[PDB]
Amino acid sequence: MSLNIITVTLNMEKYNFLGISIVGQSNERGGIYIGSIMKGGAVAADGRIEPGDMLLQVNEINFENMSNDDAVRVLREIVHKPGPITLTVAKS
Ligand SMILES: Cc1ccc(NS(=O)(=O)c2ccc(CNC(=O)c3n[nH]c4ccccc34)c(Cl)c2)c(C(=O)O)c1
Repeated sequence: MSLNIITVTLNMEKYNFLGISIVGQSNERGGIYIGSIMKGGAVAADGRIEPGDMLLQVNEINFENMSNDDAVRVLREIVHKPGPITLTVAKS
């Protein structure tokens, strides 16, 4: 019984996509998780992140109080723009 928080910086120069899908909503009163990891993606290459892991922060953006649409939109814009990508996730 512990909380494991890992920071993973992805090789975005080699892989042009995260290859992940996010599920859930942190929007409602009272989180956002990795639904699935796609092969050929940066997240699959790193191997540390697994499905059911809670997504806390990407780069300088925090996913708290975010709807699924908004959360997907943040990720689209970050992947679209050139640069490195760093995820903070809480292991299930
Ligand atoms: C959640 C998310 C959002 C954006 C992402 N990057 S991306 O903007 O460059 C992106 C966006 C969209 C796709 C493919 N399109 C869809 O997956 C897609 N397009 N419309 C959809 C509706 C429901 C579920 C999926 C989709 C790809 Cl292959 C890559 C990524 C990613 O790079 O893994 C993940």
